[PDB]
Amino acid sequence: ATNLRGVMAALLTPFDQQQALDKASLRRLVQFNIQQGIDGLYVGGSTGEAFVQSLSEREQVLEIVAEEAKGKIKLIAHVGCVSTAESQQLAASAKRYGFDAVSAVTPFYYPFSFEEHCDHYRAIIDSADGLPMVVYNIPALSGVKLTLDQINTLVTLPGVGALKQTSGDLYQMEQIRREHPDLVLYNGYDEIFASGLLAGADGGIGSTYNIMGWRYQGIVKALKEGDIQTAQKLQTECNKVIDLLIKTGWFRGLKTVLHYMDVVSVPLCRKPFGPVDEKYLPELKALAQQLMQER
Amino acid sequence: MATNLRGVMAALLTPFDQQQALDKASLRRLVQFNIQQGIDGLYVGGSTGEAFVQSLSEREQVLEIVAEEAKGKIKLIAHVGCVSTAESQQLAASAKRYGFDAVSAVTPFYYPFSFEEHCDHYRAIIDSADGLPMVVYNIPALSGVKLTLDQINTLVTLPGVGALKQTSGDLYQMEQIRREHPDLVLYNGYDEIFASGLLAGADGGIGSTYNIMGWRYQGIVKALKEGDIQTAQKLQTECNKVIDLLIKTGWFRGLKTVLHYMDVVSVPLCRKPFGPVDEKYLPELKALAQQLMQER
Amino acid sequence: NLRGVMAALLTPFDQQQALDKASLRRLVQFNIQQGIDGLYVGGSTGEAFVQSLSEREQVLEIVAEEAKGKIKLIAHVGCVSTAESQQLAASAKRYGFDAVSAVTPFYYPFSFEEHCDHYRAIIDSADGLPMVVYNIPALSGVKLTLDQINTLVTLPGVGALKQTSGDLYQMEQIRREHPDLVLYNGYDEIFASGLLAGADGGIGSTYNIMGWRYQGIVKALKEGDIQTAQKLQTECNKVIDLLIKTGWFRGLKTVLHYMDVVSVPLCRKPFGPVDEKYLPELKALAQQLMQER
Amino acid sequence: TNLRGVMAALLTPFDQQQALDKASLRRLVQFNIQQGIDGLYVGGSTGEAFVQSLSEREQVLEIVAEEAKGKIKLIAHVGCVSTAESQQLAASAKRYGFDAVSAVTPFYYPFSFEEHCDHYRAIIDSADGLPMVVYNIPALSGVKLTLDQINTLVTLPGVGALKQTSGDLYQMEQIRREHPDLVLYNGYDEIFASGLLAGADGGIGSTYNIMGWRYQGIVKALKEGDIQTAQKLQTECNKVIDLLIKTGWFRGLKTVLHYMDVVSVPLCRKPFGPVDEKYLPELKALAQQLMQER
Repeated sequence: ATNLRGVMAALLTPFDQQQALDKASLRRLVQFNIQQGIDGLYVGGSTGEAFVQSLSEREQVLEIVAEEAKGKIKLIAHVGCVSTAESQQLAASAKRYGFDAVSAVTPFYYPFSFEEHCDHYRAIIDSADGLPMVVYNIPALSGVKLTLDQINTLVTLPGVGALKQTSGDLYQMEQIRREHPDLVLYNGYDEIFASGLLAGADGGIGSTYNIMGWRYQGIVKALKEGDIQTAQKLQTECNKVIDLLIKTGWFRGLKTVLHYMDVVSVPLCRKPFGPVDEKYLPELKALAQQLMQER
Repeated sequence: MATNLRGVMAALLTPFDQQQALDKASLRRLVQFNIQQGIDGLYVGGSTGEAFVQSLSEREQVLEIVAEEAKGKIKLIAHVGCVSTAESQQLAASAKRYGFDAVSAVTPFYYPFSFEEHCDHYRAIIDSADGLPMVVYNIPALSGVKLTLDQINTLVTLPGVGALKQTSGDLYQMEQIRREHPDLVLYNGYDEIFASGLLAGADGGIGSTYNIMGWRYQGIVKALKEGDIQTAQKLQTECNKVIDLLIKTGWFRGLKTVLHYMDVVSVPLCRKPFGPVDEKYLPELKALAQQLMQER
Repeated sequence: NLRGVMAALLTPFDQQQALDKASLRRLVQFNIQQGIDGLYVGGSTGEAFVQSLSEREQVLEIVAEEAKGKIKLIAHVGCVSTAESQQLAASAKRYGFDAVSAVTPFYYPFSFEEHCDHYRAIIDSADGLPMVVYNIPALSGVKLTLDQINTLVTLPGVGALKQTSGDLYQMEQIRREHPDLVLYNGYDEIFASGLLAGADGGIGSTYNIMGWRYQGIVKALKEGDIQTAQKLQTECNKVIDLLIKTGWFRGLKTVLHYMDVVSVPLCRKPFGPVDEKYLPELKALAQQLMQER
Repeated sequence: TNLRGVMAALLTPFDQQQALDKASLRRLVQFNIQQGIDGLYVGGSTGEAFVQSLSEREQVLEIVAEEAKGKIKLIAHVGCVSTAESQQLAASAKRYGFDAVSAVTPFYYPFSFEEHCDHYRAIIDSADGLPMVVYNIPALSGVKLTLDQINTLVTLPGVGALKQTSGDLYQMEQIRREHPDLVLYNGYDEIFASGLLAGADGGIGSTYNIMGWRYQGIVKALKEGDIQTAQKLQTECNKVIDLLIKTGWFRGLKTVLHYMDVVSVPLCRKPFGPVDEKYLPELKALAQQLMQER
């Protein structure tokens, strides 16, 4: 494709017993996603446990993923940090590795004015040296609450080519689409994907795509063909899985599923994240069984 | 068709005269106007009818008149909720006396009540509804009451509860609710996400904007049913352009002003502390009324 | 002078949820005898929002008959509706109250301008009685800024502010901006800290059963006796800890019942009854308080 | 001795190149000591730790120890979102001879209370004996703890204090009540006096860097039952805080320290922007006021 629209998986970062990067597992996961027919990969975001990794660690993941999939699927590098300098450094690396775009979550923890938020994005676009920027809006985790006018301004900053809208507000989703007819708009909450597209999103970036991305591709197609029932059924099945992931723990639940699919060696997350309660293993293992059979 | 509450129903506004008193003629005109645009039914005495700046007798008067005007023609849901359980019980008995098809009550507000107290409140009202199904009313934005999914499941399964008015933009919960209750009558409460709400699981809706463009929402239901996503989306977008304006002008007064220009409501005022519409917005409101009448 | 320690009055009901006049009169006399500076009537504590307008007027009238000319009387005439609030303000004037008060209109969103016109209209109907601006975001849902609060307390006819907020930075900012303002601390559980921050008095639910403790804190801080001020606040907080567990208004009514002041300790539905498991503690608290004073 | 007292949350001075300005850092430390401060809280929010690398944080910790170890108490905030990164800093703090360590509840990602407790246990382990100062700050962390959870944290093996950055003075009293011997630091400077009255027996604050003596005075005044004096000092502190909120908190403090000839270049790291020039007159005059008053 010659654009950034599509269904992109937010890549997980496989670790070993020592909580260190499991390269072999990382490669298998990238290849697994490609096999599922995913349009691209969102790397180094929240889902990649980037915020509990160092700059060089995130950089190492970007390089491996590029090697594995550059030129086969689109690659978006989340380079955001609270620090502008650190974010710029990762932006330069992503450019160097040949990614198709960069992305950054609104800097968090410290309260920054909207003007400071804009300058932060501008500085990163600068270090991105040509790669388009995907503004990343996720108030739930960032705590940064933006008005519609602020979102419009951000999406219109020179160099911005897309918005990752991780919000359950579908009134605002529709308002954004109405204001920007050509904007690449990613639905950020998997559990409302179907309704998100109907409201105006023309794609999505999600962590659960890793184990059932074909289902989301299926909803996009179903909607395009006017098959509401199929779209709803697919969304219902995705939410049944989401209910479980919320019970078991999101990232660790996903890594465990990927473990039973023979993709990830050690399904651990980094501390403070704890391990999956062994009582959930049966359901998680059984889920992997279904997903593989469903393929 | 005889008793099912599924459908698209307008949350009725309450027209007042220049003295802030009930304008009976306009109330009757508004009921017929809604009936003429093919609305499935009316939700009476809710937040939209300004029930919370009305006395019990005033709410009963509206209930009775609406009943005389539309009983038998369309479905009628009486919102009898008050903070007080006893007052709610009184309105409930009157709703049954006037011949309404169902009753509804907002989660009692202001004072913090435990979940068990909310359940007993609903049970008491259901008792006084003597047969009329109860429509649970979830609206955290205004009530300040945030229910968990489990609590919502407990409420909708209480004996005598036949529907839920989900006034929430959380479409994940909407789907979870539909998944847990495959037969439940589930009303989308936020007009601005109607199309998406139906897709998530809602099987109908109740809203303030239905008063001036209810046929658009019916069109959306029709479009989705026929797999015409483009039409559904186009209709939702037009509804949202209107909603964009109402939010700027004031919701209830903006709607009344439009109805006024559509020759339905004589005086478009809401009761104080609600102020009047800022004159700078009249041109858009008049243009909208003109646009809607040509469309209808 | 409206400065002082005033009890937010509870409204006693009978077994059938109707007003219990005899207990209402008893409660008013009980407060007077324990030396309260005045009473705040018809507020949240009085269960005003589960009462009709005539019921609220009935309570105001009886209280005036019992306390007028003996202690200060503030009538909370607030309703969502301005017109209803105006009716109560005019009745308060007729009964001879010293002042009126109104919570910021709730449930429906209102612009700040609309809130100001709401207060103006009530002040007018109050026919001369000073207005006590009532700020309680936790329950009302209306969160005002310092600037807005400044505008409200400077409206003509406004004579005090009931600051029911735990933000003591803002309490200090209000005192700094208004040196002569009658500023009532609204959260009993931080009374001592509220005074240090700037409040020059208070209005509270718990004053009905231990008002002398708060009078004791005003006295202790005035004499520079921080040690005593803290002990008293701490004891007040051991009580508040319990009330939060039992249910606030019904817990206070149960205590007053065991003190033979209130005949029936019930609040109106949807408020439920007190869980029998808390009765031993409530009975023990009543005995302790009666022996203390 | 113990950890009770008035501890200034140390700012991190940078040069024109956004890099650590050791000269100004050392000067700020000594400046604080001369004010009569009881200790320093190093590497916290106020020190822009979350826009510094681990190595940069360690460097800061080491220089301060060299300047103050054995002169005043030293607490090292070593908290990061990552447990392992927090432990690295804890081990370093032990190495440089700090009196205690501290960690803000890990943020951004939603962690269960159990994971939070285990997070503190791990850091405490790596602290190798140094007491832990639990850090409660919902406003910035987004983590909301109940009183029961707070009681559990302060009773964890190895915890010796609680940094209470909350305006809830009812909860402050409840904490003191439940833990009569607990070191309790008031976290919001603008309510310092009231926090002490509610139960706090000291505090940690950013504004202490430019007027720590006023806070010590409040302690003295309350201790001597002088209410009006405590109030006037708090009012003076809040007039300052009102201005800092307008100019930007950290940069406003650095700017004041600049006119006091302590910090060479008063800039914070990006995304933080510079101070609006229209405020310089007020900030400069405030510096003068404080210098004379001192």
